[PDB]
Amino acid sequence: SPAGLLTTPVLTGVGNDNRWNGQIVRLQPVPGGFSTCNRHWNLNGSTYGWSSPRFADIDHRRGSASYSGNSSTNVLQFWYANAGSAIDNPISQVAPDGFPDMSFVPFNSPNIPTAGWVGFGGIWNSNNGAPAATTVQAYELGFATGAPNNLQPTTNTSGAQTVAKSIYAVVTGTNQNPTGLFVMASGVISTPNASATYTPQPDRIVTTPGTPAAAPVGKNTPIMFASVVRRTGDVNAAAQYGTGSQPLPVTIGLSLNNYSSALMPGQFFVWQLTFASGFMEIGLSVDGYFYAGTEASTTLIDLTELIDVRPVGPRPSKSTLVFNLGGFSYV
Amino acid sequence: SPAGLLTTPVLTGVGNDNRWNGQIVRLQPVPGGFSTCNRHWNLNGSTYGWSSPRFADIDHRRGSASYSGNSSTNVLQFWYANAGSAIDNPISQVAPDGFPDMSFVPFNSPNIPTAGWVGFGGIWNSNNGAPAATTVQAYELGFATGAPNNLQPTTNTSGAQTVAKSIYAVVTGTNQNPTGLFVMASGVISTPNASAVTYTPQPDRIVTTPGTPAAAPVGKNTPIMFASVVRRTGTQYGTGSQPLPVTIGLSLNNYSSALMPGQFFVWQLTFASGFMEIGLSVDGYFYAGTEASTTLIDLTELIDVRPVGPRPSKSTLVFNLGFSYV
Repeated sequence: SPAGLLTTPVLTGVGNDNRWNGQIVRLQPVPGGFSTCNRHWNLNGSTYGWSSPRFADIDHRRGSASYSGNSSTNVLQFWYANAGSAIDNPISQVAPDGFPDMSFVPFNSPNIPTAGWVGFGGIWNSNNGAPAATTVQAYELGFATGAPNNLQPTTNTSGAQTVAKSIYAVVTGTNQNPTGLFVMASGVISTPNASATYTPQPDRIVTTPGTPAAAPVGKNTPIMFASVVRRTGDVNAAAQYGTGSQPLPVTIGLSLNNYSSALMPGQFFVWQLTFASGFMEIGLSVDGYFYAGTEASTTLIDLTELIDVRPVGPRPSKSTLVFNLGGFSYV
Repeated sequence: SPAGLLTTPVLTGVGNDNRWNGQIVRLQPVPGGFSTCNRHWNLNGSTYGWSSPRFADIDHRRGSASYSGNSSTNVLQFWYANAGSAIDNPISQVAPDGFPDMSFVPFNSPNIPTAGWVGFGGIWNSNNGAPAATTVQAYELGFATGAPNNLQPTTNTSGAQTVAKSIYAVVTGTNQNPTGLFVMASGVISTPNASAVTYTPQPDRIVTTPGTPAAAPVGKNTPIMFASVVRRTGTQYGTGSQPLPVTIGLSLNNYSSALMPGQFFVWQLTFASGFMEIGLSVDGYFYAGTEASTTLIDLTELIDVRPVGPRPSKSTLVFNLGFSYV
């Protein structure tokens, strides 16, 4: 049984989302529907993605480094490799383990990309003991086509390129080819302007061709888990949610065991979330997507008042998940 | 039952160690014994540590940054805070969530510290929408005393300082107080030419609170660490007290009823050739019946894990083990 997968701590600070590695604080309904495969597991113990269920490092040993500058000094470093070139990755060759499943957002100095996934790391050659010191910086990472000359964002893995561009200047850029990329897997959100939205929007998510999509069933609507993720802006400048398909502990549990016997298609495994006032049910589909009986609502659900989580059991997907939330109570 | 906590995938691919977030490939016995509290959970659903059961970004906003040297550029950036100053951390104020439980290894440019814990990040001022860009670099993070003038390693939290120093030069150093440290939780091992450390951290390098329970031999049973392959800068192994999935499971539920002190929950690990028993204490430490042997057990040929149930800690855990395709 998958009942163990979700317990109160998972939604009360133990749990981090599977995309940004930020602490989960809210549930975000997605009536429009969405698709996710990276670091996302199904009840069949499988992923259509390219990443293990952890946030370690993103490494690719065979990429091409370039920069566009009149001068070598103070340029934005660029690196890219073709999707499907990550031969060192056991899970999939589409991209290096932990590479973010978001479409690349193109930008030029002195601007920073809106709603970009950003990580810390740099250019590292396989033959070298250390990364090129001059290149270590915050980098936006994304999927794109047309690198390096005509970058375009893409949400389809096939024919894509895995690209990285520093959002802040590196003291000296490099043109080395081939050369490696090393970036930490836990990301921050780059925004020039204070937005309030959530990232990524469904249109930004990159998936493989076979990836199953999440769509509303009756009054039940797919949800993403909203996390607190640090935001990075204009340098030298005085100073919101990140969303993931699954809580990481759930993702890890699904990876560990095959749950085919427990659930059948047309069924959701259900848990009840109890708040100081009221309660709601959320359901997990066979494809690993979570649902709430929120219908058309896009309002974020605050987890601050969450008191308890307990299993309900397998239930028909067609049956409306309970949504009975009444402010704030000390109870 | 805690039987569910350990399954074959945890030790054969999926499992990542709780210290480095590397992929677990082996079991390393520690005859001398050791202690660990950070990102370590017991069967009472508790930690003596300062970290959540995940690799949370290391964020401390009230630290002091400075650098030492001839000029403001190509200098090693330094940041420090007193242990017990992590007020924003709900778990403990000892250190920021995800700060490594390793004693700081002092070093001078152009050298990289031997067996240092290294993470990527930079100085970030709270009033600023971005980090000080000149400072993003790889940093050694550790517990020390004497900051910033006379750094010395320490394995005790009391009177300690949580410290960071870049192992490679920063474009331009910064002097600010207070200012934040922002470093990713997953770490890389710093290895200098020569030195040749077999695995890190060694027991004498681990930082713990005064209240942390020690892991010591019980009969022929010896406490073990989980060995993982960790990216290195400068075959070297990174070790953690627990597989993270186990740490997460322990955090999720209270297993106090399940086991009694002086008892181990036991599983049998079946290998292509031979088998062995592994036990988990109430303190959350893992044991093998290796006695004084220090052989790295290769989990590559592990084929199955099955629960045995509670057994007295004193009773010997069975140990019955070239290269085989099979």
